Amino acid sequence: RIPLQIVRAETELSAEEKAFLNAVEKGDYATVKQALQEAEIYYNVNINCMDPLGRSALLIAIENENLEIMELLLNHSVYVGDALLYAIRKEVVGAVELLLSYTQFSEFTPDITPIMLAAHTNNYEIIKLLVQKRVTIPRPHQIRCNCVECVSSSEVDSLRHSRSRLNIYKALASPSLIALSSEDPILTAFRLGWELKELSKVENEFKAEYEELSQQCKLFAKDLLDQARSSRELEIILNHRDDLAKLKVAIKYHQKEFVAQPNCQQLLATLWYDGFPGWRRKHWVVKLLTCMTIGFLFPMLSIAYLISPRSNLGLFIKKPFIKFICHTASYLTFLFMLLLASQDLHVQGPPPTVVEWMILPWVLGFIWGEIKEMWDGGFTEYIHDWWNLMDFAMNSLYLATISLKIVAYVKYNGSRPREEWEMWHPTLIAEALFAISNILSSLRLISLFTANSHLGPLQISLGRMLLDILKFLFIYCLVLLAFANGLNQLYFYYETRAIDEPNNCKGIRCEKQNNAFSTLFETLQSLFWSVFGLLNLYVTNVKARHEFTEFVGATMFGTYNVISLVVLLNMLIAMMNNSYQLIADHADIEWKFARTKLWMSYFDEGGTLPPPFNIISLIQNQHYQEVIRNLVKRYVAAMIRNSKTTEENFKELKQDISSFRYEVLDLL
Amino acid sequence: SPSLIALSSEDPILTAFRLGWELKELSKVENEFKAEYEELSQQCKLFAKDL
Amino acid sequence: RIPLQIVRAETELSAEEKAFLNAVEKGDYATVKQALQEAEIYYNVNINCMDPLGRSALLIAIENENLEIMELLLNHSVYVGDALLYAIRKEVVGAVELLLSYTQFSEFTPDITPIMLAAHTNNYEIIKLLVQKRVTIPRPHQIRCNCVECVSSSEVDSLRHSRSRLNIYKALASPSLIALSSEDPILTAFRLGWELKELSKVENEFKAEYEELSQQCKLFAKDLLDQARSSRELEIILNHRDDLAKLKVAIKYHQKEFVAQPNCQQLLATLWYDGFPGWRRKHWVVKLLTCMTIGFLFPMLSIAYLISPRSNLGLFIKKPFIKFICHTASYLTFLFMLLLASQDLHVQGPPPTVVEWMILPWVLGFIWGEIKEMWDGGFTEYIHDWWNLMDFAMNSLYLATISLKIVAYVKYNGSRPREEWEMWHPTLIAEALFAISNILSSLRLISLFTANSHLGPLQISLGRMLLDILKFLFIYCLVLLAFANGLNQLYFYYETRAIDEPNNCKGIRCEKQNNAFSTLFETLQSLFWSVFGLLNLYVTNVKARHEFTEFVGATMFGTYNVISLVVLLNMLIAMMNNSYQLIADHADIEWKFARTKLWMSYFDEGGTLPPPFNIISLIQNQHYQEVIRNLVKRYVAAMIRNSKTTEENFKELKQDISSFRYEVLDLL
Ligand SMILES: CC(C)CCC[C@@H](C)[C@H]1CC[C@H]2[C@@H]3CC=C4C[C@@H](OC(=O)CCC(=O)O)CC[C@]4(C)[C@H]3CC[C@]12C
Ligand SMILES: CC(C)CCC[C@@H](C)[C@H]1CC[C@H]2[C@@H]3CC=C4C[C@@H](OC(=O)CCC(=O)O)CC[C@]4(C)[C@H]3CC[C@]12C
Ligand SMILES: Cn1c(=O)n(CCCO)c(=O)c2c1nc(Oc1cccc(Cl)c1)n2Cc1ccc(Cl)cc1
Ligand SMILES: Cn1c(=O)n(CCCO)c(=O)c2c1nc(Oc1cccc(Cl)c1)n2Cc1ccc(Cl)cc1
Ligand SMILES: [Ca+2]
Ligand SMILES: [Ca+2]
Ligand SMILES: [Zn+2]
Ligand SMILES: [Zn+2]
Repeated sequence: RIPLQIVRAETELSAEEKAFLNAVEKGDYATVKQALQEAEIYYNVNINCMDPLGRSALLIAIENENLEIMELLLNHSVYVGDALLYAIRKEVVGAVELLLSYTQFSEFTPDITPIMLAAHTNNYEIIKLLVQKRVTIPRPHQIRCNCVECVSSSEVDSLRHSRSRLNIYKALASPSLIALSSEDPILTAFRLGWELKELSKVENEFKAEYEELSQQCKLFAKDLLDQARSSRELEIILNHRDDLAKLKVAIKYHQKEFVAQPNCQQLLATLWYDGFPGWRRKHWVVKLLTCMTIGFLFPMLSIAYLISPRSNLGLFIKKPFIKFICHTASYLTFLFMLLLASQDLHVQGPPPTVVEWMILPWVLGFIWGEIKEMWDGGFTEYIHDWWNLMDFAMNSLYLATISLKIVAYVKYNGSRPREEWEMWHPTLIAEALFAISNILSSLRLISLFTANSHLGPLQISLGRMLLDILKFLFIYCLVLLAFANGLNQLYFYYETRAIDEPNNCKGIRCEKQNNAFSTLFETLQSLFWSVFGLLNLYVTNVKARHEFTEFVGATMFGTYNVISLVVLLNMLIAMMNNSYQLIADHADIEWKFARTKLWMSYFDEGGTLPPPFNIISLIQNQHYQEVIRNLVKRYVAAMIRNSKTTEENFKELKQDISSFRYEVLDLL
Repeated sequence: SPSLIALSSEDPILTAFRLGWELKELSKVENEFKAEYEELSQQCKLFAKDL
Repeated sequence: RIPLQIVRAETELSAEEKAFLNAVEKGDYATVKQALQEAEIYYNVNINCMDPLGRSALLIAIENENLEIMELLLNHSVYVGDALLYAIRKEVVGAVELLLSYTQFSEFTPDITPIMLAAHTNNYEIIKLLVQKRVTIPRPHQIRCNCVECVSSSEVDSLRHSRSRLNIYKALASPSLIALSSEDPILTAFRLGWELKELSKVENEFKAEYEELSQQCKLFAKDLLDQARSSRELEIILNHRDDLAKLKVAIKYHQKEFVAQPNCQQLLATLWYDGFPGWRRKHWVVKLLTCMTIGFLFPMLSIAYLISPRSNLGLFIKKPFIKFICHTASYLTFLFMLLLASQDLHVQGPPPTVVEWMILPWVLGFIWGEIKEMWDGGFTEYIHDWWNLMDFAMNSLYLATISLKIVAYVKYNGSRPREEWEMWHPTLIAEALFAISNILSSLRLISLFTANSHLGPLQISLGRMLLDILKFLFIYCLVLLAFANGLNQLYFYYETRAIDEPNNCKGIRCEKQNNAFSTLFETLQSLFWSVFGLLNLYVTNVKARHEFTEFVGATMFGTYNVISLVVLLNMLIAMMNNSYQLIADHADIEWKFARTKLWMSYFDEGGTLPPPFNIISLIQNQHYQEVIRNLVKRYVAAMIRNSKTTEENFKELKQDISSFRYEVLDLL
């Protein structure tokens, strides 16, 4: 048997103290009033007594939404400490106003204040009631603040400090508290969400709560935008300056839902097709023919802009869709010339051919455009693209190609056959660099999948799965290096000279593979190519009759195969499946954000000419304020409607019925 | 509206068919509001199936 | 503009007919009574008038659970047609009893009867009330009935006949209607679920409804078993004869949930470990050592059973777990001898060796056991196993091996080297058949994964994914045959003799592959081996300088590769993923059903000795009835509790409040 008793005992209620609490719970006004009047004379009942759940009479009255009994208790001067917090959490309008007009256990932490709790509940009525007075919320310090107060509070009590900061940010991120008491709710939501995301990054713990607060602020901004009812209002909102200034601010703060708003996208599309008014309703063949015709005429449009920008053709290229088509056509012609560039080879450092002479201005235009973007946009914007890295690599490789071509031209004159050229001859290195540059240039077309409806979200999904690929890369590389070390340690004794080989060819790229694991570099390459099955098995064989050594090397190779293919590759497939399922829900919003960035990149005057042709306030604030007031009214009404459209509800219904019953019985 | 088609419509089935077809075409044409037109068309199709 | 009007018009209510209906809806008893009394004198209000929704006054009263107004309307002799059906569907006790004691539009089909609708609602109170009278439900005919009435009804109105049959089976499959008015609820549920599954198979349409009705019956049987509270009751239930007779009947009807009942499994486990009382609580090492010791002593136990079955060792093998261990050990020794059988080869038809002489009695025992199982169990039970197919194949291959060995022994005496033997020499065919038999025998161990907790559900999952594999097999084979036909048609002109080959070797199994597509059989094999990458590319090359033909053949081969690998194999992976996710929820129940079948296979006296040693009522009904009565009471109480633990509820609350309000106002 296990005896069961009360380990942590408390003070039990008296027989009367229990009858009085039961009367309060049942809502019988007459008996509660009689008990209150009798307590003043006889002092037999403690009006502040708790219950087995810790609730006093006032807390019971508040929880039952019994305003009459509550007010009766207040008129008898019962203990009221922290009752306002319970009234605010209960989200009952009557309790606050009643209570507003006037160390025990508490369900609320000491740092909770009435306005902070009201902001936590996100109840517009109670928040407005509290803001009607003079209430304040403490300002949180910097995310990486190092003042004496912050470090002192962190060292004295880290839990209390973290809880207080989280409560403050929960209060500030309240959509209702931003709807009121905020000059610019949209900008406030943007910057508050950004700061909450930064806190989520910094705070390893409480990361989920800061993430959800930031997401809540983002959704509040998106809903405020949703309340717009006319194009005039939407233009006023997006063009406000603290064109499309506020849209640019939203893009800066990574407000993807706000940018992907259907009305925002519709306005951006009307700006995107400046020239064509009816591009929305056209057939596939008509659109394709128009795109082909505009692309084939890109040199004409560029020349017209160069000569006279003010004409039917001079300013026709400044239109965003037309400019995009011209740049894409220019890049396509550049790639076509790159393909044609491989259609006498014994000359050491030959002069550039006609195709190379045509290619050169495109490379110069690419470099000039990159440096112009760096000079104009800035440094942080240039490095935030993450596509400028490939552009920088292409430009550097092209510059190295040109330098090596010049070196080979001015250092060699004779025509020696390539068979006897040096391994590190300048022409060979230049050609290798040019080939790598061609690969990168042709691969640069991936960034244009954003402009397409069918290819955009797919590109987003593949880009976000590249992160899982990168994560798997580390473990694969560790395994690869481990087995490379083992195989090299085992096999480096039997290294053979190239002369001994049947065709004077040494390594794994010969017709008969040999010396697969003789050196660490060759071992790494061999383990790489065994992933694709191009490494033959006999490479695990040695000329000496060391069958144990051969078997051990073969077993190492087989274990590497088993891991890298059976275990690691299937785990990679599983990770990709999970990540793609996770990111399939938000593909459209991310794609629309990326496409908005692409479209806005073509809104600027600078960079109008594609290569190689590039080398040749009070009233506005008042309008914004009135639009914001209308949006806030509409948002508040809509959210109240949505919330209107628990066991405590049934408890309140029972309380109302019982109070009515007791009143009727007393009257009769 | 399924109720507004149940009333004030000579042939509710044909009305639902053609209205759903037109809503699908609008969903194609209207790049934005695509989900709403898709759900309206699906609602008309379900109304025909329930009839 | 689109004019909107009422296409299908109706008869509008009068001003009074609307006020009277509104009074009925609000529950005002006094005004309804006054209107009813005034209608008898003035005949100004039609008491049977409908509303815009088609409901009459009685239907409104029933829908609001207003028994007083309902009874008032009944006392005034209002139209009552089909009101009982609405009362039953509403699941209100008062309406039925009231109505029970006493071609317009209807929400119920003409074939619906009060008892049928009550059974559809599965409401025990109303079903019991209706069964208290003399009510009947029509008997559905055979699933494949061909009588004149069935075909006449099907031809006259297929929709009506199908609807009537489905309604009847919905009525009969009611758990409450089976709890009452059924001699044996468990057997009734088993056979009714089986018949519903058969109907689901036969009825291509309405398949989902019959499937869910069958599943509902299965769950009802499982819940009835769940209500058992002691081992005596469970034994009485499982041992009832219309041992473990009812358990066998459940297994016959594929009642997987009933068999996988935790109490059923616990009883089956206590039977399974007859010898060991405390096998449940033992360490892994102890269990493994005990299993090894029992397995290594299987010949001793078999001999002891053969000599004296009545001894500490004679009857120790009749225990189910011990018998299973002995049979498994016997099969393992047989496989060990098969492995040893490959440790002078020029003799044509040699006498069997010592290992073959030891193998022979095991084969004879296998054949004798198979034919004994066929003779005892029957034919349908033998073919329902689906594992007896592999056993039959093994036995046939072994018999063919023995026949060919005898033929080669009695037809050849000389010792000729194998190099110059005939292609179809009897010894070679016998050896090939024996090797195939060895493969099948070793693969037969898959069926023992059922006995294991970790390997059982995995085997179930793999077996159920074999169905998706089989489905994909048809499309793969169609593609394979198509491309084989194309490649053979293209390449059969350049067929070359084996002499012309460098090593006199023709086909794809040579060191230098040749004639890959010369014949249809070889083309099929080549397309098979290209799936695994073992077909080299140069097989698409011909000696003649027909570069167009070579390119076309290479393109056909490449398209076959693309389909079969990129498209078909990934689609197979996707199908397997979906099927495995689908069947992962029910893996445990299916595994427990399979393991119960395996355990019960070792409960019988027959087949006790493994190879090769096999070749050397009223009171029971009363107890079952009382147990079933207790189970039905408990099940009814539990299901009512579960159901107790809609907008119509709020409508009823409003109706009650309004009726109380009107009564109080009238009284005051
Ligand atoms: C696919 C293989 C054969 C290589 C093809 C090389 C190029 C000819 C292809 C590859 C990617 C294609 C581009 C992919 C993305 C688009 C988006 C597309 O924009 C639209 O979808 C119309 C709606 C809009 O963008 O406003 C314009 C065509 C373009 C630039 C394509 C032009 C032709 C490209 C450059
Ligand atoms: C795995 C490779 C090395 C081939 C092994 C051949 C056999 C030695 C293995 C393969 C499958 C094994 C069997 C798989 C299933 C079981 C279930 C197992 O039963 C239990 O799990 C204990 C609980 C119970 O069954 O009552 C008894 C061992 C046995 C027969 C195993 C015995 C050893 C087997 C036959
Ligand atoms: C990692 N690996 C490997 O490198 N080689 C190459 C060796 C050089 O030829 C294997 O051949 C191999 C293998 N794994 C295997 O199958 C298992 C699966 C589970 C456990 C164990 Cl121990 C083995 N094999 C097959 C094999 C089974 C039994 C025997 Cl006796 C000998 C070979
Ligand atoms: C089905 N198939 C195939 O059988 N062979 C073997 C031919 C015999 O050597 C291919 O080489 C092949 C291929 N598919 C491909 O890539 C696409 C992808 C989409 C559309 C098209 Cl048209 C081609 N290639 C590569 C290739 C691309 C362009 C050119 Cl010009 C020539 C070869
Ligand atoms: Ca750039
Ligand atoms: Ca069998
Ligand atoms: Zn600070
Ligand atoms: Zn019939």
